[PDB]
Amino acid sequence: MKIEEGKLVIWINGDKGYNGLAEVGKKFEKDTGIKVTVEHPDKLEEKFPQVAATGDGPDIIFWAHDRFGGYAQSGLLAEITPAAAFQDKLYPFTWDAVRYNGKLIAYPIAVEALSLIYNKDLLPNPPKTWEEIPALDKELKAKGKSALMFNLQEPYFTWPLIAADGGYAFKYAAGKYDIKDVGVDNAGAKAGLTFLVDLIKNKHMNADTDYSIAEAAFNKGETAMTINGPWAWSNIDTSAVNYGVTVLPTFKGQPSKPFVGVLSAGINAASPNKELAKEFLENYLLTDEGLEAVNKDKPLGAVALKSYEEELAKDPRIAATMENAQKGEIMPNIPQMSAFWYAVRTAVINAASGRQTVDAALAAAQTNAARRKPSWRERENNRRRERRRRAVAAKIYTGLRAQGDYNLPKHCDNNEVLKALCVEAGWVVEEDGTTYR
Amino acid sequence: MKIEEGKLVIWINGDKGYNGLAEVGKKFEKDTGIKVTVEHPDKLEEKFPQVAATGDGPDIIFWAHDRFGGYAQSGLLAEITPAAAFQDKLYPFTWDAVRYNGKLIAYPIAVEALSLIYNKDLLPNPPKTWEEIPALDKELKAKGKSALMFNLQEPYFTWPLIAADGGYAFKYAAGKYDIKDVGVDNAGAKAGLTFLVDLIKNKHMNADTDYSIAEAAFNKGETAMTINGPWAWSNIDTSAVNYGVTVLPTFKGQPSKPFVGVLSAGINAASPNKELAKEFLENYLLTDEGLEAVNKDKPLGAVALKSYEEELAKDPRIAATMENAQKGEIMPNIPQMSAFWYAVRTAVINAASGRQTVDAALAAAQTNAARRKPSWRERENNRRRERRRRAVAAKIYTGLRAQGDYNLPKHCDNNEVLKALCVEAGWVVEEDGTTYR
DNA sequence: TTTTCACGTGAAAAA
DNA sequence: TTTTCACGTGAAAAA
Ligand SMILES: OC[C@H]1O[C@H](O[C@H]2[C@H](O)[C@@H](O)[C@@H](O)O[C@@H]2CO)[C@H](O)[C@@H](O)[C@@H]1O
Ligand SMILES: OC[C@H]1O[C@H](O[C@H]2[C@H](O)[C@@H](O)[C@@H](O)O[C@@H]2CO)[C@H](O)[C@@H](O)[C@@H]1O
Repeated sequence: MKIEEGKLVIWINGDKGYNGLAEVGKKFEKDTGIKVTVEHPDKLEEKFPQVAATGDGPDIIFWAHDRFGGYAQSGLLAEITPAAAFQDKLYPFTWDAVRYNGKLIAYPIAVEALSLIYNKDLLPNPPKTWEEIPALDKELKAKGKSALMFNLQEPYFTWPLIAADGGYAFKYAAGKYDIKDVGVDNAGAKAGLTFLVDLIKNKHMNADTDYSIAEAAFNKGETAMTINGPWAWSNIDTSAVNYGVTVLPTFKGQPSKPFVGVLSAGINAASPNKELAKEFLENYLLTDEGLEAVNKDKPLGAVALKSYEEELAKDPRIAATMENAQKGEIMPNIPQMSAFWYAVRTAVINAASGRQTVDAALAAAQTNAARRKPSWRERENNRRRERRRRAVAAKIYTGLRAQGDYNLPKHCDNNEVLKALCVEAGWVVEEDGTTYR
Repeated sequence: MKIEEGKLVIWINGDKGYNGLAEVGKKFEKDTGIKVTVEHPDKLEEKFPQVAATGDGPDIIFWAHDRFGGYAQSGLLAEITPAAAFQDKLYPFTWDAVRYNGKLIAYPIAVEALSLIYNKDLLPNPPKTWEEIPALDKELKAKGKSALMFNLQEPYFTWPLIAADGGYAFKYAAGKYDIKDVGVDNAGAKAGLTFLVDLIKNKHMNADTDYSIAEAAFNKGETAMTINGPWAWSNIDTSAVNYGVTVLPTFKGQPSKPFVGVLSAGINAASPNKELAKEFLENYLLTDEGLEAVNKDKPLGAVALKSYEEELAKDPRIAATMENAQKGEIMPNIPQMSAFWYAVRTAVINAASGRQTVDAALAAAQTNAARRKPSWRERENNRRRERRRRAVAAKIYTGLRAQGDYNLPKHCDNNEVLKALCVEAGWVVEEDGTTYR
């Protein structure tokens, strides 16, 4: 798709309140005559950098802030220039999450952290530690239930446990992240991922469990706990499950440390609707009534807007969300973040499946997360060097075939021309290429 | 994932009644003690042949019958051997859909055909012809609505119109499909795809419209018509939309000809639970109560089970589904069907997008849908040949470097060795490789 | 950092 | 059908 003057197209992930967001768009259209279409395509955070590089893609893209630095580094985002008055309405630290190289590159919407979600009827007293989950599962398995099910396909969900005893993504020092100091392969990271793999080995979890499988199992009353974010609460509300939201369990006596995301809205640099997008975000979405419409659809978490967060903070589930968030860390927004996430995703999936040992999976993840992506020009230099290497050899063989008079067959390969050349120069060449004088 | 004794795992597409099917699995568990897990992973029809070739995958896989011949040809499916008593319970033509090389390779469940779905309040008298939809849209756009929106990303939904004037997949003659006689590039197919592209060029449809975008627009009352199958009726019921289901429009005076699918359930050849899977399918799912539970979740269409279809056939929506199905054709189940579908998908997306002309897109689709996939042995033959060709050359250069005593630099490539060889044989080789005596 | 050669599949060609 | 060479990026090496 390409953006067109006079209409707004928004992309947002399918686990968020896109129907509530569309109601906001319908009000924007009611007051200004500008159509707003909300879409939730799959893998939007990978599609956006592919299409926006040439001016395609939506007017506005919603994702957690960790993806946005790479978008800005590629020039895909318009600089966000809210007046000081508007900036004041949002918590300072949410603006920090969307600051890249000194510029604001998105509007912050809401703060997301994972929490432990548990079925109060099956589990009145949720476990305080990861270590006691195996025995809790054994007791539940005898009732035809399980202890815990959560998405093992996305490393976001396993990261709180990997980070608990010391794993980290990029080390922060002297005011900046060191993209070369990755902590996915230290003792704490191994201890965390070993405990998860051990859960699978002992049949307390299944390696293939994904988002929809864990959500169905919890919301149908088949497992006593899951790990998820606020967006998941509305589907649990509609289910028959009486659930609670609480702090994640400790591991080796230390808090689980979820990576905290700030859902943010960036404006496509290629949009011809930049001013309409700013009006929609600042004056319709980032208002009490705006965030309420989206929040009523799927909870946003702790919104960046101070006036409405004063209402949402009253909610015990938000209090638990932010207890977990305080124990975690805000994600970096640096371009290297996507390479870090791909590396850890591969490591978790390969260790859970048994395709790699924990040490092997994390050793590769450390190397992959730190690997510098070759620039376009570096790839092009390499492409041209081999093109030229082939073109020089091809010219040599062309001239040998045309002037050699080598008594060759009608059809033969260049190895046979090379052989005839060798013998002409006084060499002997065996069938397998063994060559001597 | 791997199958394991005493447990049943089922894969079904996410637009079907998987919650209702899980209800049948829960009754199975109560009666026999066998746990049943229903999953709806993405792209399951592509994942299944990838994992089943090695013994992985689910116990049971649900898909339209057109995919199953390819699975059978690869040895992925157990032969289905129901007693005559049970075969008698399903319509003979549904069994024909799951017979491949003389053997039954799945249980038929239900017959699917696309119909025209229309908003009664927006459009009390739906159009009878494709040709009048442009002017209908113009009139509707003045009121802020649109005429028609349907999934343009999957060629299933566009095929009815492509086939209307004479497009076809594989020609049927003398009792067999001719895998080399593909009809995606004749005048009838060109005419139908041109009309569709013309719809986009005149702004009556959007090239990027997919399943969820079209579903949302119809169910929110923004478009007067959509094209979809029975599984979609349940979300329309829940909406505020008053809808009818009717015959697809004609094109150039001829009926739209949907490809008719038979939702079918195959048993993984690697499953250690083949007998339990037979019992689940024959005695729990393919009963009045089992199909009812699934149907109440998302309508199945015209079920293969005679006793329950006598009840369903009385729904005017099913009568319209079967009026469309009579005008269409049952899909082949031959292994080539997947190559046909990929080819047409690429043609529709490329023409709708403007990257290719309709003629250019359908020309490639014809060759693509007829292309014979090279065998494993053929690929390995080619791989080894190049391995061998490189090894011969490398041995030659190893011998020249070791015994040539050419005045070579410390580090140089094999082109520089070739050059020295040429000069020794009496040749002159310029920098770009131009070679002569 | 740049440089060499491996790698297996596609496009072109001859039959 | 088989055959040749192009193609660009990865593994290894030298610095
Ligand atoms: O799993 C890697 C993934 O983690 C985060 O994505 C979260 C997202 O922040 C949440 O809004 C929610 O949708 O769940 C996602 C995980 O499935 C990162 O934001 C993302 O970049 C990263 O790939
Ligand atoms: O679009 C190509 C696709 O068409 C059919 O898939 C249908 C399926 O039969 C229906 O049950 C429903 O789910 O919609 C699908 C289209 O998205 C073929 O059965 C399938 O093999 C083919 O790829």
